[PDB]
Amino acid sequence: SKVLVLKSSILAGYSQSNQLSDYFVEQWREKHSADEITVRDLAANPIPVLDGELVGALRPSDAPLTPRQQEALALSDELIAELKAHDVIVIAAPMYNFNISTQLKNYFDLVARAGVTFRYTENGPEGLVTGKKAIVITSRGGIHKDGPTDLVTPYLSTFLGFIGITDVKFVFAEGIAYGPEMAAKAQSDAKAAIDSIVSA
Amino acid sequence: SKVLVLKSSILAGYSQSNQLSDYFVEQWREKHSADEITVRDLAANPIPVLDGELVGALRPSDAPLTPRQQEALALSDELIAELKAHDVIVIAAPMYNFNISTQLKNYFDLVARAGVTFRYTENGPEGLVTGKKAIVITSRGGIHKDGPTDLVTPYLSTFLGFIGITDVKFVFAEGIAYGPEMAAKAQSDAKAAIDSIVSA
Ligand SMILES: Cc1cc2nc3c(=O)[nH]c(=O)nc-3n(C[C@H](O)[C@H](O)[C@H](O)COP(=O)(O)O)c2cc1C
Ligand SMILES: Cc1cc2nc3c(=O)[nH]c(=O)nc-3n(C[C@H](O)[C@H](O)[C@H](O)COP(=O)(O)O)c2cc1C
Repeated sequence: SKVLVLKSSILAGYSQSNQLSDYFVEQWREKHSADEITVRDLAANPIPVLDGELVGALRPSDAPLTPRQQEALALSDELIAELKAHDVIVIAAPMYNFNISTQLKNYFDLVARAGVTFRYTENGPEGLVTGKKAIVITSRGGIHKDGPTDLVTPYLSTFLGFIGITDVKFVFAEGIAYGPEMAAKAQSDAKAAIDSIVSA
Repeated sequence: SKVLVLKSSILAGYSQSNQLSDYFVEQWREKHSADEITVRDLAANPIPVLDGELVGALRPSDAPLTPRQQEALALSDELIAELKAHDVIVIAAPMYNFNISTQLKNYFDLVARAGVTFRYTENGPEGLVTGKKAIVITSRGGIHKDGPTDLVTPYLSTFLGFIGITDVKFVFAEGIAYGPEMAAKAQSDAKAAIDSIVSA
């Protein structure tokens, strides 16, 4: 198949989720070497903030668009085509201030578009990005998993399910802020979880 | 007292949460006319995205800061001083793509700072923005309240509680996307909720 890797950390080479994404990539190339892999780093190639002007680019219109709107529309179309073009979608979602990173959020805000990645319907909202497996690699400083301060995990499930990606496996790298021994254990635990997704 | 109003809609004068924030303001001036009121529109006066460079401004250091870091630090300090300087904090939090707006998020990402608005401690993390009443005015297109697709409400409670704002009252303006009759009912329901916060 084709694997999409989205990175969203603001910590570059020091990023725990990026080191895990990279590992994922190495393991996929090893086991499934026909497959092509695309990596988009939403920190190194930043998506603009959704503001009052750019939101108009995302609505179906025959009104003229400002230069920024045109650019934001073309960038929207490129992100969505890329997303639809891949089978396995890997999303690094570090938690910052109990949310995902703004770098990832801006990608979602350009990707969620009525009549393109979802559509309204007699029988509720329906997702149009179909037939995908998503793996979410989520790194955190503290320990949040299965608890009430983990809003990141239910939100990703909600947003991805919305646009049609309902097959999502979460990999967790938690306790990073406790120091290098805990960071190393997180990496080792998370790497075993990846190993079994890849070898399934 | 002193009332802080934060607006975060990208829809300007057409914004439901901004029309409610405005109403809040009129009612507070009416009942408590000694009080001063500050309004910061985080869409009209945008906070920058937290990236790899700006995050360094928010860590206590004696390393030289780049021009952007300096600017982001001064802007951080101005936002936090303002927040600490007010008694009642009103936050318009429209839901976009199951999250708050990026405009609000960027404010939070500059406001959440170790040793300034929170501090670590034997007995867990502890909030340093203390003694505040928060009112959150949250507008949505659909109907989410008390259900599993409402991640916005638990996240605001979590983030605000984290920095010490644990007294939070939510006002809801839902079903906006069903049209002007539902939008008008939402406004009327939300306005009664505000009336009883103000008159308490
Ligand atoms: C701006 C910022 C905010 C953070 N907020 C949280 C937080 O809400 N909860 C948490 O458990 N860790 C928090 N952390 C720690 C990160 O989740 C941890 O460093 C994680 O490894 C980040 O993923 P990454 O290294 O891929 O960037 C924060 C780190 C930064 C830089
Ligand atoms: C970019 C965008 C995304 C939206 N996503 C949601 C959504 O996730 N759920 C929802 O119920 N309504 C959604 N809406 C509808 C808004 O929540 C509704 O229009 C609300 O009134 C916005 O608050 P405001 O008018 O103050 O901007 C969205 C609107 C926009 C423009």
